[PDB]
Amino acid sequence: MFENITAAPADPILGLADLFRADERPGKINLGIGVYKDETGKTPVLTSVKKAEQYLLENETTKNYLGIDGIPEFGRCTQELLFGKGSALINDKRARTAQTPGGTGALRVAADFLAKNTSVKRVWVSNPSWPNHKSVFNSAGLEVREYAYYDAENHTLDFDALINSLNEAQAGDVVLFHGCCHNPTGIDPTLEQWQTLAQLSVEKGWLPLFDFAYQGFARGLEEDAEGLRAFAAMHKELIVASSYSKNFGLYNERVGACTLVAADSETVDRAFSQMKAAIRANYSNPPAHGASVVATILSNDALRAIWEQELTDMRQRIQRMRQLFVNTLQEKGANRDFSFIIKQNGMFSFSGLTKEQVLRLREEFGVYAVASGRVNVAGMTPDNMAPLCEAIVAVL
Amino acid sequence: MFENITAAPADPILGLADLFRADERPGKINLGIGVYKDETGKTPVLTSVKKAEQYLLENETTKNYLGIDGIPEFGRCTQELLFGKGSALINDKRARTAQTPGGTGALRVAADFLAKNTSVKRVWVSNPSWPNHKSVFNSAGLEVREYAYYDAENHTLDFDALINSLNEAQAGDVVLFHGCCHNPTGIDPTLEQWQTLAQLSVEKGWLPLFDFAYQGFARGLEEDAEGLRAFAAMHKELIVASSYSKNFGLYNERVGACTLVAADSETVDRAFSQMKAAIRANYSNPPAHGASVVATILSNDALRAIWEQELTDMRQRIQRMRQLFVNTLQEKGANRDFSFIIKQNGMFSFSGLTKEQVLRLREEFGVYAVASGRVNVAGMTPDNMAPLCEAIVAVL
Ligand SMILES: Cc1ncc(COP(=O)(O)O)c(CN[C@@](C)(CCC(=O)O)C(=O)O)c1O
Ligand SMILES: Cc1ncc(COP(=O)(O)O)c(CN[C@@](C)(CCC(=O)O)C(=O)O)c1O
Repeated sequence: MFENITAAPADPILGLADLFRADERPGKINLGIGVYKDETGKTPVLTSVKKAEQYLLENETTKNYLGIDGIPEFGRCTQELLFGKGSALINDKRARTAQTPGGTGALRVAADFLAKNTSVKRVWVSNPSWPNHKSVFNSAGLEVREYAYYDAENHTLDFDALINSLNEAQAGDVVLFHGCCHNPTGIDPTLEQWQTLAQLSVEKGWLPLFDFAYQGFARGLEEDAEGLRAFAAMHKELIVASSYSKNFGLYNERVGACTLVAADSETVDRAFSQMKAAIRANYSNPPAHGASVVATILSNDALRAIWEQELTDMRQRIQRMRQLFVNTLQEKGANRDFSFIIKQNGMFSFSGLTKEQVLRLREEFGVYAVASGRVNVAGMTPDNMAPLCEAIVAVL
Repeated sequence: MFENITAAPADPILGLADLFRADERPGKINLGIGVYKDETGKTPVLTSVKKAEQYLLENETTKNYLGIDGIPEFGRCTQELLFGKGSALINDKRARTAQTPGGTGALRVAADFLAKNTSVKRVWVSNPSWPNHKSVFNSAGLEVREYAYYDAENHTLDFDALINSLNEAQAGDVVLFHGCCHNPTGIDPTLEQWQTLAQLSVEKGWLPLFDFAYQGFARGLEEDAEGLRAFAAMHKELIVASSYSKNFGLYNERVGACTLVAADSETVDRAFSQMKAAIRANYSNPPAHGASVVATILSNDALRAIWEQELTDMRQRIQRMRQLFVNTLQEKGANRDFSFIIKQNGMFSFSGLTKEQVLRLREEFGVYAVASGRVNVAGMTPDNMAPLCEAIVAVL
């Protein structure tokens, strides 16, 4: 029976990592997967995380199953981070949160939930977007449509085309938005643009679904949540899939959350019971460790202060590398203007290189980037910057 | 969009956990969820596990993403446990293993893998069986069929009814088998019966799917795999979803595995690529903490020896409670023979109690059991045995 199965292509992102770990030539540079790296080029575990883990090792007395929706405090801390400490959504108990295995897991439970319990048939995603978005929703049998987003000429948000392309999104359709640090463009809407979309969203009857995987990597925790909060004060219902993989450096512990928001407490609890049914038929209940670490840190004022400082340092090192990248490209003789890179948010910048050049950089200079031209700026260091820019210039 | 969602019914297993937690009676007894308890009534963290976690805390340098299929060593160690150190499936490289979030997760990925890449239409499940089996397969869009298994009169396995029931399973159909410690009956096939089923399976043309969540709780590690090893030596293709939740006491860390077996190395790798795709669209990659603990314990002989002794103590304490249970029931006035309980394997015992009785035990005496009459013997201790048996006799 397994003879008739046709092989699957390699993940355009996770695959690259294997092709890199395979390359034998010295000096290789990995600018693929969106994982943070410090000045020495390593992905260390945060100090606040090592501390939390020591606390858990000493105080855990059992590994007994968590409830289907995970750790209670985890859900509470998540909601404050997203909506704000005094939020009315929280005070009116209009939101329920389930701890999930990563942001991906949050996206999948939301998709399964929507497919099995609502009349949702279509999800609208930006073009371009994280490749895995279409796969997650299709996995639940949901049709995925794309809306315009990037002005590749001015390296900015094509707001006019975005509005026009979403004209066909009907009431009941789900529209996916990146909370901040759009992947892979790094271009986010301004608060004014968010407000416009929020209004348009309510009038058209869309079900907003926010993917929040980089909160704190744009400007700050609270600032990066402004777009979501503009919608939240405007809508009756919405879904938010968030991830702690990057802002806590907990990639492999799979820590995320799927937050459901309904018109009132009675409706959300009812709907949430069906979300739990969906989780139960998938992985039963969430992994404890990653989420325990996060709940511990967010709950302890002393630990939280350290974490917030570590997040700030990562954010600043990236912005620092953004400026150094543009300066070195000039220094090394680039005639093309890359100034636009300074205006992008997060780990990824859309370089504007053609799939051809991207392959030439790899098989010829040993530099790895995603075929879309997306480069992980957080992977750049003072030590590989020069060879990197020298490679790019040579392929321009 | 959420106004008309109908509330979902509570899980017949995980639901009780919340009821029990809420009950105010100081003398409540929990015999519901299949979780091990020591003589003190606690669900401790194994010593082998605690030591392994100390190693990790001390030596982990990064939390960087694992890889769709997880830790390689983990995959190698579970195949040896399942097939045997010098198995032909291993040497001939016919097997691929993906690390999954618990056995439940392993079941869902296998289900998704099958529904999206093959012609499989329905899955055959024992009657009775773990309630979640139907939910997991129906969620992936697969039709579920039940085959006879338990003789409620003689409290034994009705091999005649089992074989006659399965004669209706067409080729290409999937048939689910519990590796050992059948849930909820506790009655497993003899090697001879396994021998037959294996032969009948190849001839009938079924795709065997083994659920192995209790290896080591029946007779022993190697011994409990006999049934599986019998099918392995005969079939070209098979799937095994295993769990480390119980034999390692790592319930909430979600540690499981899904092993794919094909005719040759080329076919399995081709098929496994789609399984990785199914995973990527679900939770992307697996949680590292639990799987890491298992890998290091199974890899270190000094640690391994400790773990194996701990598993033996757990298996033996359960056996001692099983005997104590039957003896105490007669002493407290049981007007019936519960000897059949001694013949059951695993953590449970199919008591024979009706739903109305189980219902009465909870509300009238605060003794919690599953509505099917399934009782967790691993939850019985020398201290709660008396009150527990008195309650049962009273509703008899
Ligand atoms: C928009 C976006 N949404 C959801 C996720 C899911 O994150 P999770 O917590 O790992 O499940 C990621 C991770 N993006 C990478 C940084 C990680 C690798 C990947 O593709 O999953 C990236 O390279 O894009 C995203 O960029
Ligand atoms: C046959 C069987 N299969 C799969 C699983 C899944 O295990 P996982 O690794 O936790 O995903 C369980 C756990 N059964 C319980 C011991 C746990 C509660 C539950 O229903 O999941 C039980 O009480 O049956 C099983 O009994």
